[PDB]
Amino acid sequence: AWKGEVLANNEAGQVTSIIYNPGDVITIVAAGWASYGPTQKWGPQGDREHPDQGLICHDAFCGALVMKIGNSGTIPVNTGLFRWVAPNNVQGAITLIYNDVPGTYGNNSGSFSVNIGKDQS
Amino acid sequence: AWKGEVLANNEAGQVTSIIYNPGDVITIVAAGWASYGPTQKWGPQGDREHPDQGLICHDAFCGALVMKIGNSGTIPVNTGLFRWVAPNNVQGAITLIYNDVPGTYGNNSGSFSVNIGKDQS
Amino acid sequence: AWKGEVLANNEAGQVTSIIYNPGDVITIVAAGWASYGPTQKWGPQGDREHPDQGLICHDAFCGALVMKIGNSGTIPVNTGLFRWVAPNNVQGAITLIYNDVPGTYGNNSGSFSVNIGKDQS
Amino acid sequence: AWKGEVLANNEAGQVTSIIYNPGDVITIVAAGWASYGPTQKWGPQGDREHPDQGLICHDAFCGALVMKIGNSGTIPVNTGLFRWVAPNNVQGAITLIYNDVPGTYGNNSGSFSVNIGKDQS
Repeated sequence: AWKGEVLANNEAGQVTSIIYNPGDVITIVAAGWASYGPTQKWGPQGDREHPDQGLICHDAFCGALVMKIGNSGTIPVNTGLFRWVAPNNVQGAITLIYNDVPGTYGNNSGSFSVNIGKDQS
Repeated sequence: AWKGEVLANNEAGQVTSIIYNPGDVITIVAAGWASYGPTQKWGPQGDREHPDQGLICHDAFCGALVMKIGNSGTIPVNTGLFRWVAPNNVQGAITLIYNDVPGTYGNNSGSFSVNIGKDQS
Repeated sequence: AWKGEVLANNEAGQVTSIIYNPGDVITIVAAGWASYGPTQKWGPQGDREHPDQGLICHDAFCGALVMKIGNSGTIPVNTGLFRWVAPNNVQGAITLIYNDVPGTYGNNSGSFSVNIGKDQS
Repeated sequence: AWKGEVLANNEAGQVTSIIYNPGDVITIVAAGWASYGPTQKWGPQGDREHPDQGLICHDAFCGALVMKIGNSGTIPVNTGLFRWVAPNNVQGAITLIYNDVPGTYGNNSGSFSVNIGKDQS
């Protein structure tokens, strides 16, 4: 497995050591508190009242945990994925990233605590 | 494995199909939006700015997902648990409950979508 | 998980540390060589030639690996079970037993090595 | 997971849908009854008395289940493998084969029924 944290102020995210391979089934659980600027904080689902101003992942809220698998596009994680299989032609290293607008991460705060593991398949 | 809805306005909480037995490893993932009152909603982590006024679980925030296993006291689930094991002498049916004050549930809204699986042991 | 030996000469069988509970998925791998008398040895499938002169388990061959879960009747194991769910309402510690006629086990030699683990469910 | 048959009378052996990847843990269970010629049938451990007259796998008996993983040599499976990891740098598609002398597979009858799954990491 992989266990670690994902800094909200870190625009490259965390490249993990989970290589997602065709047919792999994975589980992710994410927890904690983060902000894209305000003194208030939101968890891994992000802020459902905030509008999308050019976020790296449009299918999730600002301040939400999202991921890339290899050189795929962003994919929402939020609180987690349970026994999840990826779509066709998606494979490689799982990278985790705070969902925010490129260029704006400098005042972010907090982090998410995240566990990833491969399940039986 | 079990998947189902935990309604925030359900004071007795949602009984699952999971009997937790000694030695079991389980993984929970919970997602969704709920309110204990206001028009604003919060996820399974609850509202970190709201006071504890007699919550059924003092170890989580108001509006957090929690649970009981058989006769146990409430245990925080929040966003979930990864490859988790119960304390010795904790066993029985998992009930999943919105963390709120007893007798205040009638105004509550929305729900959490929750996965529970047992993992390899 | 559990790993140990099942002696061919033991009528009482070997109690393991696996408690089978309802809904449990289990895997068993059995290996090795044993005899109920003759100078030849057979593996954990037993002897396909030989008649059932009063075997503790009538649905496996003589010399095959079998099991009880709790105080159940015998259940065939043979070379192993792969992500197997009990068809019944059956619960308790798995005991492993070499299938043979009671009283005759004095002729027997050898043993199987056996692994059991609970899979994800 | 994959479930299928390896024909004893098939020299090329059966290619599976399982692609072994770095860090994969796999479980295999094999069962059934096959001969390499004689009228007696032996299970996936094979015949422990029959001598080795030029076998594709020298580390299992004639009549035993063995396998290649991509470009590796033959590796013994026999009755199975429990939460098993592959040797340094072994990867690719898993093929299951009846261990025998390359040229003689026409003599054979019967088959092994086989399940392969990946386990948790």
